[PDB]
Amino acid sequence: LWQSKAVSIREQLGLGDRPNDSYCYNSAKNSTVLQGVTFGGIPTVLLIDVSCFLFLILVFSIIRRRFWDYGRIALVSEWCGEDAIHYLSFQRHIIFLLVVVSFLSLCVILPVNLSGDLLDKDPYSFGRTTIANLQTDNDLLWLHTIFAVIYLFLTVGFMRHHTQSIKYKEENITGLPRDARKETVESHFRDAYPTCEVVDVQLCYNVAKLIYLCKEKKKTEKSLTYYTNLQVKTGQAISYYTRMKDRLLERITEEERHVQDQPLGMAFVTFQEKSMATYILKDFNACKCQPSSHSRELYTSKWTVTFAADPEDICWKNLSIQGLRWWLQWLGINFTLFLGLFFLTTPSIILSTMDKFNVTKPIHALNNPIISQFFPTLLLWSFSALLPSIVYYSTLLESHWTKSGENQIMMTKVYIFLIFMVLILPSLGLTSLDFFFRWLFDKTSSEASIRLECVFLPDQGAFFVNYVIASAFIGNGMELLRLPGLILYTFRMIMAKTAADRRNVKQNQAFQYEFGAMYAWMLCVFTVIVAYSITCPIIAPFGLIYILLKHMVDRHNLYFVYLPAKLEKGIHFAAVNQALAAPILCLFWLYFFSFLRLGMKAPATLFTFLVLLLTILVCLAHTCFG
Ligand SMILES: CCCCCCCC/C=C\CCCCCCCC(=O)O[C@@H](COC(=O)CCCCCCCCCCCCCCC)COP(=O)([O-])OCC[N+](C)(C)C
Repeated sequence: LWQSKAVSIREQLGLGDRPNDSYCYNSAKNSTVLQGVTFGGIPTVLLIDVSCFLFLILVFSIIRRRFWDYGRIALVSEWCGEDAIHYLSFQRHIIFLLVVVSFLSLCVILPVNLSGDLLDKDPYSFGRTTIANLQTDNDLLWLHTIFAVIYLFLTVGFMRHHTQSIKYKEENITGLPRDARKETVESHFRDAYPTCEVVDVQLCYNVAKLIYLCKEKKKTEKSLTYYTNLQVKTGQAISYYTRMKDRLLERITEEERHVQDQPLGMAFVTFQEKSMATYILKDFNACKCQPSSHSRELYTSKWTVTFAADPEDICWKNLSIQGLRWWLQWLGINFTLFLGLFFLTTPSIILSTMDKFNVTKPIHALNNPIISQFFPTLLLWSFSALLPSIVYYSTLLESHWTKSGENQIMMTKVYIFLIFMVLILPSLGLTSLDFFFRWLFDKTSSEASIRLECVFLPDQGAFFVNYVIASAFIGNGMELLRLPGLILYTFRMIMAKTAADRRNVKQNQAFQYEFGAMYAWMLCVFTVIVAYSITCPIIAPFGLIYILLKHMVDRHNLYFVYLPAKLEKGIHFAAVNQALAAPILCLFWLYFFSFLRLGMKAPATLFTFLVLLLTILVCLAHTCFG
C-alpha cells in the first residue's frame, strides 16, 4: 500500500491508452521517473522527522539540568518582557491565521484540486492534491485566486488585531539634525544653519574612527594585560604569564601611543556635520532641505539633512565617507551574499532532482524518499540556519550608520534572504527544471508541444511541504536543544578549571532573546506556508503544526532559557509587514504558475494578475503616501 503495491500500480498505469485521458505522463514507456515518489515523500519525511523531534526532545530532557545547565540557563543566576508577550502574541495570531488557513484551504482546495484530471490516473501522487486542475476548462482554477484574496484579507485582518495590541508607546524634539556637506569650514555652517528665526544650540562636525578602533582594542587589551597578570596567585602557561606583562606592555606602549597619535590626525579628516538646532524648528529646517542665507551657501548643503539618530546610536565608527564608497560596498556585500544563496539553494535543489533527470527511466529508479525528500530539505533547513548569522556579519560589514537602523535592517535582511533561499530559489529553480524535464519528456522530435499544463514543480510541491515538515519537527527540536550552544557551553566549562570560572560561565550564557532573527525565521516559514497553500493545499496542515510547535518551543525558550529583552517597537511592526508580504507572495506565485501553465492571456491568469497588480499598488500606497 505504501511500499509494496505502491510501486506496482504506478509501474503499469496509463501506458499511452488515451481515448480521452490527459494524465500527463501518458506518453510513457510503462512509467516515467517524472511521476513522483510515492505519496510525495510526506510519509517518509514525516516519520523520519517526527522521530527526530522525539529524539531531540528526548535529548533535552536528559540535558536540561544535566550538562551544566543549558536548559534552564536563564532561570539560574543573575517576567520575560513586554517585548515578548508581543512576540508570543504574534505567534498566536499567526497560529490562528493558519488555523483558519488550514481549515478553509484543506477543505475547499483539496476538493477542488482532487477533482482534476492531470496527474489523476495515478493513485498516490502528491499532485492530485496540488494544482493538477486541468488547464482551462476547469473553471475551478478561478477559485484559487478568489481564495488567495481571502487569505490576504485574512492576514491583513488577523495582523491588525496584533497591531492593535502592540502599543506604540508615543515615542519618536530630538533637536539634532544631521547633514552630509562639504569638507572644510565650520562657522559658516554656524551661520547658514541659523537661517532666520531659528534657535540652534551647537553644531559638531563629524570626523573619523581609527581612534575608536584603538580604544576598544586598548580597553580589551587593558582587560587582558590587567586581569591576566594574576594567573599564579598574583594580581590583575607560566611562560605565557611571564609574557602577559609584555603583552600588557604592548597595550600600554604601542596602543597607548597609537591612541594619542589618532587625536593627532582627528582634525585632519573631515566629513559631514550634525547640528543641535533645538526647539521645534527642526521640522522647518528638515522640511526646507533651503535658500535663506545665500551669503553662506558655498556648498549649499546640497546634501540630505535627515533629522537625527540620537547620539547613543549613531555608529560613529561607520561614518565611512558616505555616498559612492558606501553604496559600492553595499553592492559588493549584497551580491556576494546572493551568489551564496545561489550556491546553497542549488545544492539542495539538485539533490532533490538527482533522479528525475533522464526522464525516460522507469519509475523504479526514483531514489528512496530519504535521499530526495528528507536529505534535501534538511540541508536547506541547515543552510538556512547559517543565513541568520551570515546576514548579521554582512550587515556589520556594510557600515550601516545608525545602530538601531542596523538592528532593523538585520531583521529585514534575514527575512529577504531567507525567504529568498527557501521559497524563491527553489520555486524558480524547480519550475525551470520542470520546464526542462517536460521538454525532455515531451521531446517527440518536432512536436514542440511542451505541454505547459503539467509544469508545476518537479516533485509536485513536495519539496516545500517537506521543507515545512522538516522545519517544524527538526527545527523546533533544535531550538529546544540549541545544540550549537550546548556544545560551546560544554567545552567552555569543560575547560573551566576553577569553579569560580564555572560560575562565571553559567552566569554568562544567557543571551537576551533575539526577537529579530526569530521573528524572521518564523516569518520565512510562514511565507513558505501561505505561498504554497493555495497551490499545494497540504502545506497548511503540516504548517499549523510548525507554528504550534514554535509557540510551544518559544514559550519554553522565552522563559527557561533566554534572558528578558527589550526591543524597538519597530521590530514587531516589521513582522507584521513581513506577514503581509507572505500573503502577497502567495498571490504572486499563483500568478507565476498560472502563467507557466494556463497560458498568459486566459481568464485565470488574468484574474490573478489583476489582483496581483492591484495589491502591489495599494501596498505601495501605504508605503509611500503613508
Ligand atoms: C547532547 C549532545 C548530543 C546531541 C545528539 C543530537 C544530534 C542531532 C540529531 C538529530 C537531529 C538532526 C539534525 C541535523 C541538522 C544539523 C544542523 C546542526 O547541528 O547545525 C546547526 C545548523 O546548521 C549548521 O550550522 C551546519 C550545517 C551544515 C550541513 C549539515 C547538515 C546535516 C546533513 C548533512 C547531509 C550530507 C549531504 C547529503 C548528501 C546526500 C544547528 O543550529 P540551529 O538549530 O539552526 O540553531 C541556530 C540558528 N537558529 C536558532 C536561528 C535556527
